[PDB]
Amino acid sequence: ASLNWSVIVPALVIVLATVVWGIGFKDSFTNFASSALSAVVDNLGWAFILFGTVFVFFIVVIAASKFGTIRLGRIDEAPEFRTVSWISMMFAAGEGIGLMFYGTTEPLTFYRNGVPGHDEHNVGVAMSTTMFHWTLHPWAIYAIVGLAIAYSTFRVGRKQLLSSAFVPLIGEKGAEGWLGKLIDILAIIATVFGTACSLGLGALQIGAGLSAANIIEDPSDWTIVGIVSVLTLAFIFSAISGVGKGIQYLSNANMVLAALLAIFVFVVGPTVSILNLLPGSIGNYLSNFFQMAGRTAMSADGTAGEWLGSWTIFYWAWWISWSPFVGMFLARISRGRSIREFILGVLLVPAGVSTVWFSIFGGTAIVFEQNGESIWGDGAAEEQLFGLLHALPGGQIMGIIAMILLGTFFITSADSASTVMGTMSQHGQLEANKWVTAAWGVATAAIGLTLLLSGGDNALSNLQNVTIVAATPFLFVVIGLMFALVKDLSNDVIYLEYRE
Amino acid sequence: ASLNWSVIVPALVIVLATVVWGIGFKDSFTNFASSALSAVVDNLGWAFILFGTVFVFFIVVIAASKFGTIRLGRIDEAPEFRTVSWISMMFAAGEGIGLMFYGTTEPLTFYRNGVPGHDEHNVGVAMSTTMFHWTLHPWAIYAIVGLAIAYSTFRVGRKQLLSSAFVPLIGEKGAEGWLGKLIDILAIIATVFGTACSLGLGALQIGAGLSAANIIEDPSDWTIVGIVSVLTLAFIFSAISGVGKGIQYLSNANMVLAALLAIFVFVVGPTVSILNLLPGSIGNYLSNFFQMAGRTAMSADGTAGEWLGSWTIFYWAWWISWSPFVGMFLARISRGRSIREFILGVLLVPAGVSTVWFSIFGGTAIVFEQNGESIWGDGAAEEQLFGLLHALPGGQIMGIIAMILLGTFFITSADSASTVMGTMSQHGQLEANKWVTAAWGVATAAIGLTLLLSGGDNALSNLQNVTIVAATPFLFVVIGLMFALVKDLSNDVIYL
Amino acid sequence: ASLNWSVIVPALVIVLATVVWGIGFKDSFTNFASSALSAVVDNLGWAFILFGTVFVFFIVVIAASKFGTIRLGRIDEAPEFRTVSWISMMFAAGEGIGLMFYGTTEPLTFYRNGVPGHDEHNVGVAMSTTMFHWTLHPWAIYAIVGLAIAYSTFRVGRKQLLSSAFVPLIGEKGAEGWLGKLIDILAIIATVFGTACSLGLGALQIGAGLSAANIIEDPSDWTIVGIVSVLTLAFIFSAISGVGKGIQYLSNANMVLAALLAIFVFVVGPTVSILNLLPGSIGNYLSNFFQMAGRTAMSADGTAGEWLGSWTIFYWAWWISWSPFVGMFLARISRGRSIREFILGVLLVPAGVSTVWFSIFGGTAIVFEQNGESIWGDGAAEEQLFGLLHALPGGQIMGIIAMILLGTFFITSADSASTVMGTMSQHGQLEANKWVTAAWGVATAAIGLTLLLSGGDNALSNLQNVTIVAATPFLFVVIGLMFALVKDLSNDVIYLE
Ligand SMILES: CCCCCCCCCCCCCCCCCC(=O)O[C@@H](COC(=O)CCCCCCCCCCCCCCC)COP(=O)(O)OC[C@H](O)CO
Ligand SMILES: CCCCCCCCCCCCCCCCCC(=O)O[C@@H](COC(=O)CCCCCCCCCCCCCCC)COP(=O)(O)OC[C@H](O)CO
Ligand SMILES: CCCCCCCCCCCCCCCCCC(=O)O[C@@H](COC(=O)CCCCCCCCCCCCCCC)COP(=O)(O)OC[C@H](O)CO
Ligand SMILES: CCCCCCCCCCCCO[C@@H]1O[C@H](CO)[C@@H](O[C@H]2O[C@H](CO)[C@@H](O)[C@H](O)[C@H]2O)[C@H](O)[C@H]1O
Repeated sequence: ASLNWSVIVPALVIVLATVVWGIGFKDSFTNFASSALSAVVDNLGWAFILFGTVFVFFIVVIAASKFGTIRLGRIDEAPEFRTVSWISMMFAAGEGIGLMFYGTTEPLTFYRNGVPGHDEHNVGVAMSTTMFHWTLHPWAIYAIVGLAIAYSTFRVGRKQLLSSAFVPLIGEKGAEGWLGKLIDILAIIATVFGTACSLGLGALQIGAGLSAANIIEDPSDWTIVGIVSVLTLAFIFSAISGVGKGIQYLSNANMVLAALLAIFVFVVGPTVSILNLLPGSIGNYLSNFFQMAGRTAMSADGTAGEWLGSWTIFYWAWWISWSPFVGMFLARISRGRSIREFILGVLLVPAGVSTVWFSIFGGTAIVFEQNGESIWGDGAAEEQLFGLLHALPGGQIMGIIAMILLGTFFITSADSASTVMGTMSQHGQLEANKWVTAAWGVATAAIGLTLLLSGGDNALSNLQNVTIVAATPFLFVVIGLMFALVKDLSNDVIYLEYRE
Repeated sequence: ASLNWSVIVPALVIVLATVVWGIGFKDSFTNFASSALSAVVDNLGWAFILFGTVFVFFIVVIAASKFGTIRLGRIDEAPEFRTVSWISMMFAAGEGIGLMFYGTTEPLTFYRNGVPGHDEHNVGVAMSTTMFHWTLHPWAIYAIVGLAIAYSTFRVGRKQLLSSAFVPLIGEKGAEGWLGKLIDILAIIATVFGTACSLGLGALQIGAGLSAANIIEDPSDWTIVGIVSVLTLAFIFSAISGVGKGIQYLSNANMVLAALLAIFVFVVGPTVSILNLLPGSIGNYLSNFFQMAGRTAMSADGTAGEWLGSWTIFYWAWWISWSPFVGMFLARISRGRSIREFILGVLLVPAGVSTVWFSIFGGTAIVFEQNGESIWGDGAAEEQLFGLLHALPGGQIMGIIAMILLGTFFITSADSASTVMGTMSQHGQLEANKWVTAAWGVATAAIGLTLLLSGGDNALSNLQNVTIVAATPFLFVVIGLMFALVKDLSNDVIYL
Repeated sequence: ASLNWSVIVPALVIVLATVVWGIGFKDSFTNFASSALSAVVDNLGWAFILFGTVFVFFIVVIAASKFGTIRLGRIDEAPEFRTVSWISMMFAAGEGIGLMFYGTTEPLTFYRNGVPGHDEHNVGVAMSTTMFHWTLHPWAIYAIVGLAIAYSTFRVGRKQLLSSAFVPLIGEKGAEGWLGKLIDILAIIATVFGTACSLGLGALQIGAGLSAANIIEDPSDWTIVGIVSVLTLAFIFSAISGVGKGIQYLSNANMVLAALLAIFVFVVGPTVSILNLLPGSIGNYLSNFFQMAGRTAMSADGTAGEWLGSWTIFYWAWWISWSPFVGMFLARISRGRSIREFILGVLLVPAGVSTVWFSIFGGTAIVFEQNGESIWGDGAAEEQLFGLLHALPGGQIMGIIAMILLGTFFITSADSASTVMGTMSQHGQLEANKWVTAAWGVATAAIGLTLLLSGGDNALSNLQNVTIVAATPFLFVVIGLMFALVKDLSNDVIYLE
């Protein structure tokens, strides 16, 4: 039960500096994030865009190559979980607060405003651009990290860490040396800022959903939502035990409430129009896939840079930062799975759920816009969902259910991430200290709250700007994780049985 | 060997008492078809569009998988036909009447009017859209149904029926039970209306051809009756005379006459422009494939719904209703082949023939539009081919040949389909009774004539409306045929 | 190996006839080239466009098939060049002069004027259209011709000749008869005119560079003669002297000066914008690949014919002319490599260089257009690189390096191609006589000069018209080489490789 204090102190110190900086110096912190956002988006936006699509190609090649047959674990090892059970668990890997936050807003803004290189009121571009940010690019990054940890821990028996995946390139001297520790420090920092963004989005949307109950104010979002969801629920469940019996119950509530919320909009909404957006979004996603993969700051005659920072480069930075958690989560539930089957399940099942989600919620909002009724309202992204729900019969009750669903994603997402952060701080130990897991949840919630407070009126922008800067160092870890992964697969397994 | 009357009577009652009484109540029939068409297109257009493209993906994955090495028959068994006879045998089946009917109009109307999401006068979109409805989506449906029948009756030795292909899902108890009969009844009803649509188009075009040749005035309802009555009688005489040499004489004449017509327009039309369209049709088809596959009733800002019901959803329903006949036809001529070579041949050979055919007739009509000439006339879809032909030297002679070519496709299509329905009503008997074969052909021509007579001015609209309604029940059989086929393929003798 | 006078003469008099016709009768030569260009583009433009993309599919389908594992050489053979070295030699047999000439002009032209079916000021279309003409279509032709030559020479032990690759179709007797001689004659003629075009572009740009550097008042007709005479003489000295140290030293300078030029523009130019165009050009290339593959004279409502004849049908003809040389060059350095390794290396490595090259020079030129500057100037295609350089600090000294780089490309392009021509006029001898190698290089320079002199104010247009006519016969040799390569490879799987 040793603690990697050399990995805790660096990653921890950076968090407190961000929390201290964003509270007493909101102006200075806001300026730096805006300034740093500009430097990263200009000088490295190509790197996010270029390597975003390299990940999709790289993981498809790996699945279709000889490496697909490799089995994550002992040869002829039965998977620990059934296929249907394994499929049902990836839903806990999904981004339930981002899907709820951007379920209506994203396809609606693309429809209302258009995207660079396209005109307004284009349904296919609206749905295809949303599927770009949510289906394959996010889950190619998670597959790469999940595959690297799965192979290292199961097929090679190495420590469950991000640095253990780099043993092929830097060996054990680097993995336990300065470079290995740096890779593990950047993984914790990325997870804190990747998770903090979702917690901040959820707190923002719950605050908008409470408009029916109370008027919104800074303290309502600041203390009430933040402290209540982080304290009464996250700490208590974690402190009581590693498996508090609440996270398993709440993980069920996330599945049940999400399905009921989708079914209510699907049934009570424009059912036929939603079913039209199923093949419409998949077809237009595949048609425009490379047209959006090649959209850079020089697209639209050079005017695409501002849009990309808000939408595409933010999502790429967000996915890159969530990779250490989602990679660890997918690795755990995929022992004994083949590489080809692991990639196919991870790539396609989450893509199918995101497609259906945005068709129901994105399609319903677009249908309203077409008919004249606009749920746009003022335009804030945190109240588009509750505008959509209030526009259907029974919306008041389901609007309350959406608030409860967000609350259970806040606790579930914090507990799932804090568990991985504890593993990285205990030399890859599967069962981590209750206090260590609690502390990482507090820090992540403190970061997500500080981003909201510092931003003020532009709370969402400060949330997005900080995530891009925090995910930049780990973009190069994922790139080097592709080279390490090929060396690992090519070195051990091939020579094991057939070649030698 | 005996007749399955539990399948004939349910199918005959729907064909006889329900539809063929569209001559007694035309106003009532048209309203139902219009109302039923709106219900299907609105509430189930997504299903046709979504699963039309899944068939293409599913069939490509089957060939690319380890299943492609399975032989359709006994292991290490050679194909019965040569790869040249086999490939030329695919030139039977086929639309034939649909290619002549829509050979000129479909690419021309898309050029004149455009398509949802695109502006008019786009040659790439006009030709890519035509290739969408005729090359891969139709022949992925046929390959699935043909592959399921070929696998069940050749490798596994089951009966040659649609229901026998569902034994993996429903078991032998189901295949002989209520569900097995329902699948066979739906297969017959789909084939009757899928073929009745082709016969209706063939009779409409022959009526337009006769007026264009000045033999008759504008064709009336009685003239259409004579065409269908005369052609069906010629079909009966061949069938009831026994095993006749006439049908193969007509099947060969279809190849020569169809090729003679395509060569004439190619050599006499804008050869260079037609040739330019061969890369243009194929390149733009692959460019827009998924853009067209993602076109739904709420594309073009909720404006593609009317267009889809007339053009895309009609074809998908038309192909799904054709699948039982073309599936059985492909199974017979593909014994001993591998799944990979069967799929690739079925997918690509018709894709190349359709691409070349529409380039000669779609391209020639579009070239006239650009130059200043125009074969649109009054906009009727049945008179465009003869407008194209009469616009070229020697057009009068070749216009007659087009009518002759349509007449032979009528008998060839009625007989080829009536043979499959006879097999479905005789527990999979290949050598079906000649009397049952003639009965199914008469009903098909009676249904086609009813759709034309009922529609009146909007004769085409009534053909397309009823076809979409008839094919909707069989859309879910083909969806289930994918699950049945995969289970069957997985549980092969080589591996369980 | 005795000289093949039955092949030299038919290919020589056609070369000699072009020189006399194009020098003493400039007016008649240009009229025939324009008339013949229209006939070829109108009646066979479909064939160039159809089969340009069939080559890409064919070569990809061969690498991914069971043939991908076949080794180019005796079984269990190892390549004599490391993968790093083998990749380095790929840069030789690249255009060099073509990249230098069209590095700035092509992407800038499409951005400013647009392409059929698209509007102006489209960076994605401008960059993808340039990638269409330089990345996969050219190198799918070179991989087909190089693979066919490599397989028949190493795996089968035939002669290092193009007609030897048709033995599966026309038998051993056929390769020695008229049909085999015809393929050899066409292969030489195609190489001479494909090489003359690159040399003609090189002398056209050098004359522009001299004027841009104020060394000379203007590039008169005699100025172009002086450039070609000086550079062709230097090529002769290297071949006659027998000292290969000179050429290998020049070949290294090409990589050093080319990389130096590219890095200078990358660093002093808009670096961030250049980096944006890397994913932007690759992504928009894969998006539009089939839209551009389907572009014919019937596109844009029947208005793309003139554009295609100038841009796409010229490049397809130009690559078909370069095929015999790049085919032999690739085969020589690709011994012991599997089919899959050869196809992947040949397709992807040169595609990577071209994407970077046009992003640096095309992207810099486009960025100047956006900001209000414009290196377009008079619109002359041979002065756009030097307009781009003089717009950057230190571009006057770097303008000289661009000219010296053009000259070294001129010397090595002539020597590299004439070596292949000498080989294929001496029964496939690996090292033919230096005198015969020098004779073919001089003949190549004479046509390049003749096309430039005959064209006059339309020198560039004359080069393209003649290149399209010369490559038309060879378009069918490459088409049939696909049917001969599959037949030859299949006989190996019977051998089981
Ligand atoms: C939740 C909403 C719906 C989601 C829908 C997605 C469903 C995905 C579920 C995937 C399950 C896990 C993946 C299982 C793959 C198995 C890998 C494997 O082992 O190879 C097999 C599978 O290989 C394949 O052929 C892959 C299937 C084709 C995949 C093509 C998918 C195309 C879809 C892309 C659409 C575009 C995506 C858009 C995203 C928005 C080969 O089978 P075999 O019979 O040889 O196996 C051996 C046998 O048992 C003897 O021992
Ligand atoms: C054919 C027009 C229909 C277009 C509509 C359908 C869209 C698909 C078009 C592209 C499909 C290519 C099919 C052939 C290649 C894949 C099949 C394979 O893997 O094995 C091939 C193995 O063959 C090879 O080794 C070479 C591969 C051929 C690669 C494709 C050829 C070109 C296809 C289209 C070119 C597009 C040109 C216009 C540009 C837009 C067998 O094909 P084949 O050689 O029998 O087909 C051609 C026949 O021989 C003609 O004589
Ligand atoms: C910035 C500096 C300026 C200059 C730029 C330099 C550009 C260099 C770019 C380098 C490109 C990499 C290509 C190198 C390939 C050499 C090795 C090779 O031939 O491929 C290997 C193999 O590599 C692979 O496996 C590649 C498989 C994936 C194919 C690549 C897919 C992406 C291609 C995208 C290109 C799209 C077109 C864009 C063109 C503009 C060989 O091994 P093998 O074929 O025996 O392996 C067998 C294996 O089972 C299957 O091949
Ligand atoms: C009007 C234009 C004409 C149409 C356009 C041209 C399209 C040509 C399509 C022909 C494709 C035929 O399909 C081709 O069949 C052969 C055998 O017959 C298959 O053959 C291959 O796979 C099968 C099974 O794995 C094996 O039996 C065989 O040994 C192997 O070579 C190919 O996998 C397939 O590519």
